[PDB]
Parts: sequence; structure tokens; C-alpha cells
Amino acid sequence: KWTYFGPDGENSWSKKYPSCGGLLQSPIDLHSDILQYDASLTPLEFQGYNLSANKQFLLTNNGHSVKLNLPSDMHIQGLQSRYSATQLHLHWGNPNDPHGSEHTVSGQHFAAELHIVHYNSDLYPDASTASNKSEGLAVLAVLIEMGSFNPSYDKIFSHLQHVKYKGQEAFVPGFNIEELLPERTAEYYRYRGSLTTPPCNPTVLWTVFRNPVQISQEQLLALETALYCTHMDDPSPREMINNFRQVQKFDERLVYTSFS
Amino acid sequence: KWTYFGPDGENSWSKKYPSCGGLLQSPIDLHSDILQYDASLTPLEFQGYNLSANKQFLLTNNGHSVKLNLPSDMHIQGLQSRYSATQLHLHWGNPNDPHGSEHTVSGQHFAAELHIVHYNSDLYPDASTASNKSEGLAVLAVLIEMGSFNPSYDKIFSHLQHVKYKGQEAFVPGFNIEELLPERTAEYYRYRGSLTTPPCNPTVLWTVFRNPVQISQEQLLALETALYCTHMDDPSPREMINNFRQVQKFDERLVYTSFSQ
Ligand SMILES: NS(=O)(=O)c1c(F)c(F)c(S(=O)(=O)CCO)c(N[C@H]2CCCc3ccccc32)c1F
Ligand SMILES: NS(=O)(=O)c1c(F)c(F)c(S(=O)(=O)CCO)c(N[C@H]2CCCc3ccccc32)c1F
Ligand SMILES: [Zn+2]
Ligand SMILES: [Zn+2]
Repeated sequence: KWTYFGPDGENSWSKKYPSCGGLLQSPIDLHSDILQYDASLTPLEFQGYNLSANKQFLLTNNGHSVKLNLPSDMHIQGLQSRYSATQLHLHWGNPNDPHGSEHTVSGQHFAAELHIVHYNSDLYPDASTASNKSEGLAVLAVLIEMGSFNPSYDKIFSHLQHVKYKGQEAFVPGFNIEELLPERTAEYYRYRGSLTTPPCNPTVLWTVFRNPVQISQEQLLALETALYCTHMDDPSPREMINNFRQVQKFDERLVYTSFS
Repeated sequence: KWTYFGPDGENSWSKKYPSCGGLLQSPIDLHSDILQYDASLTPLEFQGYNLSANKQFLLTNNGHSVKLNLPSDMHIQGLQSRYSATQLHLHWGNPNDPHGSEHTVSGQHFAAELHIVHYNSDLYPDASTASNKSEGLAVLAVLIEMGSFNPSYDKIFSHLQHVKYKGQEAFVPGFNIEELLPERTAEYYRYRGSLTTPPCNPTVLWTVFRNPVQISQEQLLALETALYCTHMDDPSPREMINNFRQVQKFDERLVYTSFSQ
């Protein structure tokens, strides 16, 4: 049903998914006037991120992004509850306007953005069940800019040709997912928000790292051009591009920062 | 009953107004990747903008906005038909966040925005009719930044405290509307877009001037605290603040500029 363009684009999500028109919607612009240092924001610890290279993890194209399934022994420690990983995926723009992060910083997009989705496994049995519940989800967001080639992101990007079309899947050998995180992960923005796709439930604790990672121009172009939303046999293919939500209003609220 | 905040705010407009989820939506972020210089975009001429000071024009709060009615003898020359003025209005933020323009430039909001709405009077007998026809409307947008006191904007703002509530009306003596436009009107952005409120019709030819005008902090504060969306007797009053739509996706679309650099 829902898409990022045309008649079924983000202004019409709230028909079928009423939370998309409710409170606490993400993503948002991160800008200095709404930032406030909170010394309670200590470093997260990423446990079980070094995935067994003797295990394979499913990469899918689901017609909205590309997702990598992650094992529930992978978790974040440092939040009030343990949050266990469920999947990671990316958002991007298109080669004519290669500025497709979801969050913006001082009004500026980054080229792309990686999200590592986790759910409160102390309170809930699985990610779906947690996804509409209080304290349900925690997402780590990495902002991505063009720069150097990044061998670690290429661990995912080398498999994109096998998940070109909707419904397709590939197996990815385990690698250390912490290699996808930026420098100085102690430095981050934190706020309470929502899923950025339907059903837009306002159940996400967001952690957006302050520092971006770099990928090369070729890796960015590959991510922007490799994938389609549509099934292989669809006579009207659509490229998977511009798969980010516009920023939401965020008034009389703060975004907490772990850095001054 | 649509609003800019809460359950009836902008992500819900398309439930009742389908064009709000349609094509060609405004406003947009004006940034380099989507600009293209077009030498055919020659200067507009503003005719009959100098409204007589002995005449008076109706200022009205309709609950979603405050508009000044303008006479159909006021025209823009330069488009592919004559477009005659119908009304102007503003968009703004709030006292704790004076960043309420609709268009943004390279990701930055301006303090407020003035829209002067025109309709194709060669083709249509009124703006209402024009409003659902392709390029039936042409809106001029002036980006407003916090700066010096502006006596020309004050000719409007000094009356707003007199139209505080929905349905209220006041008369504003004529003045030269061109005093609301910025320097170097020849430099503008041009694109096909939409109304930025419901019903979000995709029928507007937008001209956004490159250069902002300034109004003062005190003018912004008065603008941001003077008006209500509700009637004088409403037991649930709602301040008219933050009355701007977020910028829209704009892909496949280009914005044409009359300036190259
Ligand atoms: N930006 S975001 O908000 O992090 C974000 C996405 F962008 C996004 F596309 C998805 S997806 O399934 O629809 C495609 C895989 O990526 C998700 N998963 C959510 C929504 C569906 C229900 C559910 C159930 C359990 C865990 C997560 C989710 C998502 F969380
Ligand atoms: N930002 S914008 O897109 O320029 C813009 C507004 F912001 C704005 F609030 C209004 S409104 O106050 O009339 C309430 C809107 O339903 C308008 N007027 C349009 C829309 C309704 C039909 C009509 C008929 C004659 C003249 C103008 C208009 C508007 F054009
Ligand atoms: Zn995401
Ligand atoms: Zn307007």
C-alpha cells in the first residue's frame, strides 16, 4: 500500500495508519536551540555486535528499504532495560539530489542514514509485539556522508545486487556490526520519537550519533541505484530512491545531547 | 477544522482534502541540487500596487489566516496572462521560535513569509474559480527575516490586534504594496506548485523572491501574539501561531531561477 511518492506517499499515511498523524513523530531537525546537555547520557555498550562469521543473516528487499535481520543476542546495554537487535536498514536520496538522511542537523540532510532497530526484550517477547508498546523500541541512527571508501559498509553493499527486487533475499556472513558506527559513539543526540514509516508508532527512543561515517561516491551511487520497490516481473518498475520521511514539527521539546 | 497542530494538523489534511496528498505540493526547500537558471525569466512588473491612501481595504481573520483583500486593478505583468491581485497574508512561527516561513532556503527557515495571491483574470472571473484550474493562481512570496523595523509592514501589522478573532474584519488605508517587496525583484525562484493550506490545489505558479525583507523583533512578537484561530466567544481558544506547512518532497521537479549566481 504505502510508498514515499505519489498518491500513497507520506502525507496520506495517516489514513490507514493513524499514528502517522499523532504525537511524537520522527524524524526531526536537530539544531542548537533545542539541544540541551544531559550528563545522564552515558556511553552505550554494544554487546554481541561481533556476529559469528559462521552464521548467515538474511538480507531482504521489502519494497521500502533493504533490511538485514539481526540476532536477538545482539543488544544495547546502558538503557533502563536491555534492548535487543532485530534489524538494520538504510534511507537515502537519489543521484540528482543525494541528500536522503531522515534526521537533519541545522537544517541540512546527510547523504544517507543507517538505522539499527532494537526492542525492549526485558518487557516484550519480540519486536513486533514491542513496536506499539510503551518503551517498546530503541533505534540507533548513523548519519552517512560521501568520503572515503568504507570496507565495513561494503559488507552489506556487496550483496545489494542479489536483493534488487521486492521479495528477494540474500544471505550475509556475520561481521562486526559495530564497524558501521561512527567515531566517538559517546557523542549522541537522544529524544523520544516514533517509527519513521508506517505505522509510525510513537514508541522509539532515538539515539542519533553526533559524528557521521563516510562511504565513497561509488558506494553511495550503488545504494541509490541498486534497488527497486517493485517485483521483478512488474511491467512498471520503480526505483527505490528518496525513501526517507520529511522532518516533522517538534515544538516545545528538547533533544538531549551527551556532549556540551 | 483543519489546523497546524495536533490531531487535525498537516499530516491529517489529506484525509479530508485529497490534493494535500497529491502531486505538485508546496512549500519546498530551495537548494542547489534542484535549481536551474532560466534566462527567459524576465522581470515582473507590478501594476496598480500603489493603492490610494484615501481608499481602505478589508483585513479579515477567517480562522486559519488573516488576509488583506486587494483590488483587481492591481496586476502583475510579465506572465503568460495578466494576473490580478486578490489578497495577501502571512505565515509565522511563535514567540519562543520566530522561524515560521513556509519555503526554506538551503534548509533554513526565515522568520515569516508574505504571500500575495493573484489569479488569472484574463481567463477567470474570480479567484475562487481560478483556484482549481491549472496555473489559475500566481503567488508572490517574500521571505521575512528578523532585522530592522519596517514601517511598510507596520501599515498591516498595526491593525492585527483589531482582527484578533475568527470572523473579525478591519479596514486598512491603501498604501503602496510594492513597499512590501524586497530589493532586486528581478531575482526570483519560479516553480509550479500548490496552495500550502487545504484544499492544497496544485494550481499555483510560485515566485519566491531571492532576497528577504526585514521586520523587527517587536513586529514579529506582535504578529505572533495578536491573533487567534477561534471566535471571540470560543471556550477553547487557539492562538494563531506556527501557521506554516512543512516542506514537501520535490523530486523530478526543478525550480527555475532568474539569477545565475
Ligand atoms: N526508520 S525506522 O522507524 O527505524 C523503520 C523503517 F524505516 C522501516 F522501513 C521498517 S520496515 O519493517 O517497514 C522495513 C525494514 O526496514 C521498520 N520496522 C518497523 C515497522 C514495521 C513493524 C516493526 C516491527 C518490529 C520492528 C520494527 C518494525 C522501521 F522501524
Ligand atoms: N499559502 S497560499 O497557498 O497562498 C494560501 C493560504 F495560506 C491561505 F491560508 C488561504 S485561505 O486563508 O483562503 C484558507 C484556505 O482554505 C489561501 N487562499 C486560497 C484557498 C481557498 C480558495 C481561494 C479563493 C480565492 C483566493 C485564495 C484562495 C491561500 F492561497
Ligand atoms: Zn529507518
Ligand atoms: Zn500563504
